[PDB]
Amino acid sequence: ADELVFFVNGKKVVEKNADPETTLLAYLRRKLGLRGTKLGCGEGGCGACTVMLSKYDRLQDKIIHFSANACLAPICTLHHVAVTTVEGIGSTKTRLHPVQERIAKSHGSQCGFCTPGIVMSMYTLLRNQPEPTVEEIEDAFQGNLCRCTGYRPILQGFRTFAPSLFNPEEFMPLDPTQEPIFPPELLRLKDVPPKQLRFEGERVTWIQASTLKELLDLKAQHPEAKLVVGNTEIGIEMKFKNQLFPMIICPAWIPELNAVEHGPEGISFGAACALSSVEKTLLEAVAKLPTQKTEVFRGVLEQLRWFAGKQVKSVASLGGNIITASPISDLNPVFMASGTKLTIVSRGTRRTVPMDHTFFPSYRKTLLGPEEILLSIEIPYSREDEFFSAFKQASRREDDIAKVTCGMRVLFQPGSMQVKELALCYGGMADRTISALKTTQKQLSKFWNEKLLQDVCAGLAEELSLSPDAPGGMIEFRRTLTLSFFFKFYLTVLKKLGKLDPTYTSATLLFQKDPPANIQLFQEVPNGQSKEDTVGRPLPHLAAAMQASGEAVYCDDIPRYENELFLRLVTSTRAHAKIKSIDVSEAQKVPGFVCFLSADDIPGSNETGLFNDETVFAKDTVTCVGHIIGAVVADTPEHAERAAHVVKVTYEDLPAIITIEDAIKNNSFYGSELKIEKGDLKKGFSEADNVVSGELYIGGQDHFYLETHCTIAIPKGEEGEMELFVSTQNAMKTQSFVAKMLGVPVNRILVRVKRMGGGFGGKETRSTLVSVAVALAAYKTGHPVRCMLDRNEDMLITGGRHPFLARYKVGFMKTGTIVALEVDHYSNAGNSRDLSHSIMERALFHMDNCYKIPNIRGTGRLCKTNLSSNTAFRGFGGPQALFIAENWMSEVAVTCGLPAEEVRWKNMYKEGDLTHFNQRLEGFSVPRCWDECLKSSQYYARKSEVDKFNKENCWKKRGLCIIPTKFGISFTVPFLNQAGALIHVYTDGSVLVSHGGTEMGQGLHTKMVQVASKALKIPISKIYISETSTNTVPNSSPTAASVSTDIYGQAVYEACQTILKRLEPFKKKNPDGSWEDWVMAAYQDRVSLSTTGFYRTPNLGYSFETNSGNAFHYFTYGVACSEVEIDCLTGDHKNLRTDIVMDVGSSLNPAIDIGQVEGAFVQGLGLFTLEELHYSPEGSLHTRGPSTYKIPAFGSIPTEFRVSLLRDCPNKKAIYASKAVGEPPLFLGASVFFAIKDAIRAARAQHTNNNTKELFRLDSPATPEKIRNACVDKFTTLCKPWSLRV
Amino acid sequence: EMGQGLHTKMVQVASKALKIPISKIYISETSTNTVPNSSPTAASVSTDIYGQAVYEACQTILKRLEPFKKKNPDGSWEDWVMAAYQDRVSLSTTGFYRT
Amino acid sequence: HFYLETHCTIAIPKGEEGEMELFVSTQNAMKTQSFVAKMLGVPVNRILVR
Amino acid sequence: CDDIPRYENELFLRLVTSTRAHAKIKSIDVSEAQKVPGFVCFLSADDIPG
Ligand SMILES: Cc1cc2nc3c(=O)[nH]c(=O)nc-3n(C[C@H](O)[C@H](O)[C@H](O)COP(=O)(O)OP(=O)(O)OC[C@H]3O[C@@H](n4cnc5c(N)ncnc54)[C@H](O)[C@@H]3O)c2cc1C
Ligand SMILES: Nc1nc2c(c(=O)[nH]1)N[C@H]1C(S)=C(S)[C@@H](COP(=O)(O)O)O[C@H]1N2
Ligand SMILES: O=C(O)c1ccccc1O
Ligand code: MOS
Ligand code: MOS
Ligand code: FES
Ligand code: FES
Ligand SMILES: [Ca+2]
Repeated sequence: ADELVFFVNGKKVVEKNADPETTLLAYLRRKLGLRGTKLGCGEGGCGACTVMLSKYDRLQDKIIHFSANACLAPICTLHHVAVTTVEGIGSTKTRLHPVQERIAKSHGSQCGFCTPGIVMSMYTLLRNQPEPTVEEIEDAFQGNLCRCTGYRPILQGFRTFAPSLFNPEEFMPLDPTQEPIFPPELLRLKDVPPKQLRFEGERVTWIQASTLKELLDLKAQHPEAKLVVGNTEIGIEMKFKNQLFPMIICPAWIPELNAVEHGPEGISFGAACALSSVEKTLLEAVAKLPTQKTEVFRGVLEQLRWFAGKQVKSVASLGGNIITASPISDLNPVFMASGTKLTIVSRGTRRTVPMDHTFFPSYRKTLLGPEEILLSIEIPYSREDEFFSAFKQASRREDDIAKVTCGMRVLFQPGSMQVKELALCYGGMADRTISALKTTQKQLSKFWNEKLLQDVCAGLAEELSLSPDAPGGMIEFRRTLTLSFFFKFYLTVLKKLGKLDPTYTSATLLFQKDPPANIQLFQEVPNGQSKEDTVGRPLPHLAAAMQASGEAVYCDDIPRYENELFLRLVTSTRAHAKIKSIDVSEAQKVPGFVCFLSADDIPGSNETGLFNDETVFAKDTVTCVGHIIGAVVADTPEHAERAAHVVKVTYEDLPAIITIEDAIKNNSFYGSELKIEKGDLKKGFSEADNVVSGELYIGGQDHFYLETHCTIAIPKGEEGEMELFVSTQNAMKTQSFVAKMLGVPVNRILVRVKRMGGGFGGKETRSTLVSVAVALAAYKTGHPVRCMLDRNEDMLITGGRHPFLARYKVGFMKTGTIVALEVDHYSNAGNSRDLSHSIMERALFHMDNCYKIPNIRGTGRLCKTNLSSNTAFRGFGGPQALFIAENWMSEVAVTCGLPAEEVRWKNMYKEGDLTHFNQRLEGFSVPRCWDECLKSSQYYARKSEVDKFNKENCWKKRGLCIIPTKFGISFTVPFLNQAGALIHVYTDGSVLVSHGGTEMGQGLHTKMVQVASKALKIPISKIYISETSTNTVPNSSPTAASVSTDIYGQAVYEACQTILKRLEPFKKKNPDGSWEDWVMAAYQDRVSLSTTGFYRTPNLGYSFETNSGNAFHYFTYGVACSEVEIDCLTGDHKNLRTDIVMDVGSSLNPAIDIGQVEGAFVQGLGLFTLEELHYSPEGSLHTRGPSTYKIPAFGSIPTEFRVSLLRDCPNKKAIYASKAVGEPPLFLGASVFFAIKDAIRAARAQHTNNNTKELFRLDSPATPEKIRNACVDKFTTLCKPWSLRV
Repeated sequence: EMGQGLHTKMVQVASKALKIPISKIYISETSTNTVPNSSPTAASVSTDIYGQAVYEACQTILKRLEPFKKKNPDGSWEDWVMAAYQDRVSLSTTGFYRT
Repeated sequence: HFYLETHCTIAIPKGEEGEMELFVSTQNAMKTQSFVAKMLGVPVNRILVR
Repeated sequence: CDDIPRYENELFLRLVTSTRAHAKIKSIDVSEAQKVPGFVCFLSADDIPG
């Protein structure tokens, strides 16, 4: 093998034994020790692994810079390429780069795991355009996801490159002259002609071909050899589909495969040209050539706008997309509809054919022979009388897989409306790209008119049929899209042939962004407050700079010991079955295999889980797909994964219960019914003028913390001692569960948590699934062992939010006043209890939202099913119950024919009222939040503008909704409301604070340092918090229920008071001395400078049996108004504007609190409108990665996004008058859901029927499928019994 | 610990003070983030001074557990400890001594 | 002295805020901590000696 | 201490000490040291940050 030579951050790397299977991400992290680049998914959709690549382009005679996903970039494609990672642009140890400084100071980093990738996407943009436009800045992040921030701060801080939370005037200006130079050595090497290279790995041989002749000789000798250019398809096939291609040929260096030629018929691109290059060339052509010649080009560009992100488009080749031949390719339908010419060659042969329906004969195949390669593609200029359109509709606009995608072309006889040629090609409607030939052939010679529209729609409905078992489901929606896209094409062509009814015009408009507008309002601190007292000030997260530089250490970033091994979980592939046998004979053959662990290897107990109803490793039976059966330990992660894949388990299926309906039918529940009942329901229903009954469903949610679960376990070899580094919110339970499994006392186990790259409740208990397995491996082998879950394992195994089904009945007066309410809740709990009971209790505690209901009955049942156990997720049952409440409230308004805001206001609690669980509402600020939100959002004025828009538009509608929320603060299990701290003041006066809480991005340590600095009256610079550990603060409650600031704040405060009391005698003797003087005097006088602090929330204890006692210490409140615009023909929608007013008492840190409000709101927006998990009828999760599970993207947030923290609202019940903010704002994301529902009502009034009191059901999430299907019209109708009783 | 058996003696002291077997007590290591500003282990006084500091920390634990012992006199150390935890009483304390 | 185990130290730099964790054969973790902090020019609270 | 496993990237230090009871250090030449396989660096007073 030849040496692979490339550069990383300006340093030369010579790899003498490059393995073709090694990705750049693995190489950076495991060989170069550069851990700033992260693994977030391994499938190209999160951007956490983003790096910049720079090379000398021989064809352009210039150095080019572009971004790429290190998780998919083979190092074997990087010969003579210069890589720049986050570490290469700046650091806190030298100096931060402006991109790093701004994202940190703008509050654009919370947990920090996505920060390096976003920093690199932004950095790459600036290296290409030092003064980008706002649009270029937003587009730079099509391929980057953040789960914490809600995106607003990242964009607002970066907008600077185009009281207040940050000051742009302080920012260091960008100076391009100070950027690292391209490696001089690489610039010299450019003067040496390319030579063919060969790399040999453990399983694969890679040939880098330098010339076209070499490529053709290689393909003639090895027809099976797999070509790889960008690796964005092959990398997925290798990693996720268990494919192994022993020989790969990379033809990327070949001039002919990279040539661009402008011919008389069109523009030709070599097959290796990156999509970003195609995009640039076509944009240039569209700007220079007449509109009539660029119809096809604009179609290609419209698809490229929504094709992955910058990282993928910069490496993905044209040839790769065409030859991969995926049924959902967004480009093949366009190339097929336009008859794009393909030049195909093999040694000694060359032919050119226009792409047509025959080019794709069957699933993933094309008409190329085994020895042939695609050389170039010529995209045609459009002719006179020829028009083209391309459309794509997915689950999320940005970086998503098409549900239906198409290319449509029509050629008319000269100057007429008479069809000469017509081509309608679709992706997503079959196992290959297809053309609706039967349908289009019938229109040849017909004229473009209403009858043609009807005939084509009827034809498409018949020809593009979908059987009920079609892969991907969404049968009705997909068929509706095929007709809807044709309708858009039809109207667009009429416009181009030309007037369209003005109310129809917007149906022809391509998606357009409106400029962003963001405002944050909060309260300034008192005039006389000391500059060193930072409580109330917008201090950035203390680790934000290190997060932006890639220096912040997350679990897997901790270096491995030389003898450290890797663990891979072996999980069930059946929902419910007996395990008959396990065969490890094949796994034992994989190189580096160490051992297979199972239940029999456990030295202590195999009984685990919060309620002791789970196994550590399955014994005799598996009860869900993903149920952990055992684990393989090996010398490398790849070897452990390969060995685990071949462990063969033989099963015998048992009857399974998957759904809530299955559980109810089978009486499959955990425990008995939970219930809260107040008043007289029968009397209430008798009094009611109206009564509405219904059923509602809300789907689950995957946490999608950017850092998945991970544990490192270090066995000491003495007395059973073990030290573990874990990404968990619950070190205490990690510690006791590990000790229980090992059969040793809890005092032998040390758990340390530095920080988590997100938790969101998902790491409150389920992190032990991994911790305990890794601990067993360390115990059995005597070696350190680690495991970080891949995203697909994480989504499958670890549980998520509980789906809820509700059956309700509400009685109300004609005025809208509620007089009775019954709601029966059912949650899908999965295969163990875990936190399901407490979650249902919190759901019952919030079924009132902010409304007084005199007679009310709510019940709850936990469904026991053969699915992974669901758990805590930000909101913990509250969002589900609050959603159900707002759904019936929205129906009361509709039924009464009254404005929704009036009906909500008149039902709202008042100061001093009692809730349905009889707790008094003291300091009830919803009314102020409501009136202020109505005013600042200009709700009334906009309501009329929305109505006007709906009158003027037939196929687009707007919706507006304002909703309130209240969230009870405290753990509903009394004993968890306790908190400890430990503080030491060293002899130099520096202070080390330790407390029971953990940092997961919410800024808890930052707030505790702010609190300690105010209490001690010393600068925050003298205080430090390093980590959370069980040997500093024991028996800690999980960092949850949004109360960490409240309780650890008090514990830290109390520890500081003790320190002050001890120092007082020294301060009195030397009043003019310094803190350092007093500390040293205390030390010399032998006064201890170490103390604990503790806090117990008072007066808590509610009983469901007596419906009495305080469930919560106080409530956090807020109101949100959101406006949306839906596309009635596709299901897509824009979040136009959202205004939030939140009561967080006297904020300890308005930057962090506004960040929590925005982040929580966006996660709620995701829950209610974008995020959906799909499972087979047998209980197997289909959606296991960002490609199929769509969380909010940069482009998903409200365009105008305003957040205000309520002024003059101190909360006497918590530290420094503040209020909990973690979870309360999430439900406000439902304001988007109800604005969408309002818009759908307008669309139904327009095309469905005139029943203005109709109550149509809309379950959550309101995805494009649900939105489109609810917009009933002539198209949904197109996509019988012998007798009917009269 | 440098071989002189200081941790052994401290476990013996803590066991006598708490009136529980030494098997329930453990000392893993010495660290600056658990006990700060320590004098060097020297002058032959470690047993004397850390013995007192350990003794005092044990007294504080006993005082916190006393209400639970009085409520359930026939219970076990484990019962009292869990009752204290469930009642949100801290089971962590410092101890200190000055000759 | 002829202690059978001679002097020994392992120093682990964390890469964050000057933090360092040291495993040391010493009777004086306090002075080890402050002397390391003094040489590095960082506050004593950044140094952990075990 | 030395029984604690080494990290995969853990390096080793060897002190360079005076061979004279009392003298001026005129110069230090590490050119031969730099040739030893595995050499990473020579550290001296000017490398101290604090
Ligand atoms: C996060 C993500 C998002 C994506 N988004 C989209 C999307 O929105 N729409 C869409 O359609 N696709 C999408 N893709 C798919 C993928 O990026 C494209 O199919 C890409 O264009 C393939 O190019 P490549 O160079 O990376 O292919 P590779 O993976 O390198 O090769 C792909 C296949 O093409 C063959 N091949 C390559 N070049 C030639 C040639 N010259 N002659 C003959 N055979 C050849 C290879 O042998 C292999 O079978 C996405 C992928 C990821 C990872
Ligand atoms: N950035 C970030 N913010 C977050 C989370 C997170 O994992 N990352 N977890 C949320 C959840 S589920 C909770 S309960 C609270 C917990 O922290 P707190 O009690 O300090 O507010 O933070 C919320 N905000
Ligand atoms: O929110 C709660 O009420 C709660 C109760 C018990 C455990 C975890 C929790 O979040
Ligand atoms: O209470 Mo959060 O960890 S769901
Ligand atoms: O006092 Mo002993 O350490 S000489
Ligand atoms: S880890 Fe590479 S895109 Fe997510
Ligand atoms: S700050 Fe972006 S994922 Fe946490
Ligand atoms: Ca559960």
